[PDB]
Amino acid sequence: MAEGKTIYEGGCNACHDAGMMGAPKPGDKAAWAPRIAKGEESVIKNTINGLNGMPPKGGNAALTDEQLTNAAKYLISISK
Ligand code: HEC
Repeated sequence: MAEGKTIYEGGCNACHDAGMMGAPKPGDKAAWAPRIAKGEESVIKNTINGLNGMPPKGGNAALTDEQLTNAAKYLISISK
């Protein structure tokens, strides 16, 4: 499978598929739209660095910045 989706399915989904803490669900256009509108760069920085209940790197210590980038892009791609 594509890398961003594979990464997503291995733990990010625990919070995101359920919307825990207000995490934006995959495919939830309305949730994602204002997050996308600030630019992909901001979205990627928040994925790497963490934002509120979103842990740095999703709490997956093995991932590269490029892998985190590809998982954030996957979520953006399916939620527009
Ligand atoms: C729960 C413990 C989480 C895990 C595990 C992951 N995410 Fe998450 N994410 C979470 C929350 C609560 C939020 C919203 C934060 C807020 O206060 O607004 C998010 C948000 C994201 C975003 C959007 C960031 C933005 O610029 O608005 C992305 C792209 C995102 N999360 C990606 C992501 C990925 C790729 C993860 C696994 C590697 C992952 N999250 C795990 C909560 C949780």
